[PDB]
Amino acid sequence: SQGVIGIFGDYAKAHDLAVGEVSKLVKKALSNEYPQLSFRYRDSIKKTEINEALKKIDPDLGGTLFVSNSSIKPDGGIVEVKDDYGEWRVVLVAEAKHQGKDIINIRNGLLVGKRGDQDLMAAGNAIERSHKNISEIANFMLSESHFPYVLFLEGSNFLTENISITRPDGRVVNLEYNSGILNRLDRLTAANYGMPINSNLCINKFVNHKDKSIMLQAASIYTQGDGREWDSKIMFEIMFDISTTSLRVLGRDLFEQLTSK
Amino acid sequence: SQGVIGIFGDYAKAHDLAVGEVSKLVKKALSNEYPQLSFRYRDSIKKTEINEALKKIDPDLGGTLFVSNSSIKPDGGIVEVKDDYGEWRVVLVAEAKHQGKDIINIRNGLLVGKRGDQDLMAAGNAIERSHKNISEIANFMLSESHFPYVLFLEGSNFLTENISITRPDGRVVNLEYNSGILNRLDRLTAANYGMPINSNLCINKFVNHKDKSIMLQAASIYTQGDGREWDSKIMFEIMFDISTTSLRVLGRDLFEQLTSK
DNA sequence: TCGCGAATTCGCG
DNA sequence: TCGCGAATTCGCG
Repeated sequence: SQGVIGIFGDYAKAHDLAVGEVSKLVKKALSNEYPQLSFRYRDSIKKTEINEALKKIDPDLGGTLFVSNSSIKPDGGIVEVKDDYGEWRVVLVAEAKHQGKDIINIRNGLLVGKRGDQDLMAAGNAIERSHKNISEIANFMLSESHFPYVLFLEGSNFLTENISITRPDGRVVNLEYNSGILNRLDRLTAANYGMPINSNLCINKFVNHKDKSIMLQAASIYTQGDGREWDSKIMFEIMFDISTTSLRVLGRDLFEQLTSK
Repeated sequence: SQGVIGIFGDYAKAHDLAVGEVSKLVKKALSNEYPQLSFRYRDSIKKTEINEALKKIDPDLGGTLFVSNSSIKPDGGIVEVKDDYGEWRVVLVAEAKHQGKDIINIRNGLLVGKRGDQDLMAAGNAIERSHKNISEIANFMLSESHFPYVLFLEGSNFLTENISITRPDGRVVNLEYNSGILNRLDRLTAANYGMPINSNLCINKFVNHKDKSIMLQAASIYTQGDGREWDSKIMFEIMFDISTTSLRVLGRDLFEQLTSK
């Protein structure tokens, strides 16, 4: 906690702040540590923007739109920095998804399944939707050398450890973390090419195969491994980390703004 | 229709063959036009395979698995070719998704909405799930210079033209193709970087921004623009086209197998 | 067995 | 208004 970061995180903790509201708290923290640079927070990017960024890499890209005022709303919002050339650069994007009511059911006594008999519920695939926004922002940032997209997972479908929950009638039901009846965590790992979860993957890797070279944009996938609620303090700390990492990678475009002024 | 391709497509038409069954019909067609090369059809790729292909590009990739026997099943299956080095190369992957019951409701008389009153139903986002399999196969093929992934869309949520449907009580309800109450087509266009839909995008583009260079893997997104059922003949023709295009891009690795033998 | 997949209705600004 | 988003239950081999 470099100075105020400890003061800020406890404010998050004190209020149980959701993901969008923490991303705002980050904007304030950042502008309280970089008072020369200019930060803003959005709750939306409209497809036209993305398309126009796509077009500027190659003129054959970004030539589709079917709904004119179409947009994407990451429920954590976007935080940006104005660089030396008046352009706005994305420093943080974040999302928070929930899947798996199982721990609630078996924390109580409600049997599930078609015939009201099962302790566990066969996990679904809705979480795969999270791959779209990742592609949009990855396309939006196809000229950047960083990818400050952070996902925050919660629920019985993203366990990293074996947890046992006791129902009102004394019985300890047990969730096995690697059971393909509950765990959907593998449905997400395409997003960071099988690199580590709960990790800051913000700086883009450059790999190859032949006369090739290719940049990979990898989402930072964070999960609460015991099905518990996320602690808004650590959620803040993580987002602060990704965004400061983003500012590192942006350094060359930010020199004049924070050194000359 | 180069010879038998006309005979094959009419067989598809005659039987109203679904997507997986057409992909099989393609395997036969291909092996009937390239009798020296060896083709196979799968209905599954397990995560371990993907991970091992990922690892072979860069040793830091592909190091995650939480459910051991986890897999992806494209409902159109995968078609592959054995190259000169005994390795199996993917020549076709295909998926078929349906969203938007609207044309059925207003082809009949069933009013929808919470209070049984609406002619149209606010479209949902389930179709965004289709972005996961795309990432898996794109990662699987991160060493290839082609991406034979084809999506086939159907329903009132993927209209390209304005269509009017008449309900039993004489009334003509009208679907506007660019209404963001029905059209979800924009939720997919992240998958081919805003390049044209209903197009064969199989050969990978290579773009850049600075001292960079990057390969783009773009899904071929085909839609039935009038909410009608797909004609299994044209569905076959399209898949034949993508896969022959794939064989073009594979040419260098296939020479010995079809020329020496 | 275990594990992948369907796509849906409605709420919210 | 229009348009984006929640994630769920159960079926199938």
